[PDB]
Amino acid sequence: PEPEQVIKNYTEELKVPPDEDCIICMEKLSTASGYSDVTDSKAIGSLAVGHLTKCSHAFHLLCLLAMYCNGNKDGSLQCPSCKTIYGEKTGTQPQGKMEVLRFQMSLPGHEDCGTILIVYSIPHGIQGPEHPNPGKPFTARGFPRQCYLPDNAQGRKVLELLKVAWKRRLIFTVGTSSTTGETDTVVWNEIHHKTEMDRNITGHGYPDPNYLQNVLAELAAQGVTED
Ligand SMILES: [Zn+2]
Ligand SMILES: [Zn+2]
Repeated sequence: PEPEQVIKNYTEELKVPPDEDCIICMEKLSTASGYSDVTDSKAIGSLAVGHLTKCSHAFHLLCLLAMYCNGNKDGSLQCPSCKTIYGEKTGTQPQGKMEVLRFQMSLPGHEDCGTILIVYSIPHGIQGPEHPNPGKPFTARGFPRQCYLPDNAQGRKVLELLKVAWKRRLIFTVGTSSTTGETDTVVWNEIHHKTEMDRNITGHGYPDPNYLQNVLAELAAQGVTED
């Protein structure tokens, strides 16, 4: 869908604008969109105002359009105030593969069950239209990347949700490495994984009693919920 149709699809226009601020541009809703000076459109003027259809938060429609055009344009929208997701949120994960293995040995802190191994393999390539620099190379460092879950009821639920996030292209993105500063490289995208069975190697791994709770919250923040 066209960007302006996304905004209209998920908003109900307000006849008279309230006094409160648009928190995207921090101008009153009754005045022109604060991003009217750098955002052009066809069917959305600088005065148009609406509220999202599920959380009733209100914005200049032209600010919502500018927000949407700064992200990847997959037809989904996320409310900047309450983070409610409209449509199916997807991401810019490059092509690769995701392999799942299991073994009977226990992770530290999960002596009562076996272990799930997830192996992600993403090669280098050419950036697509959704990426920072379309048509330019991107690198991919340190693949295959191996990740571990306990093979209990909660870990198996995380596994199934990770498969959804993978299908929605949400696990990796192309950006700059927080570790090395390198730009235009494949990096993790907001869903943290355990890459060490033993946290003594790097400081991060198992045991970690809060990990499954925390990764479930990260999946949910990206619209990947138990439903
Ligand atoms: Zn605004
Ligand atoms: Zn909202």
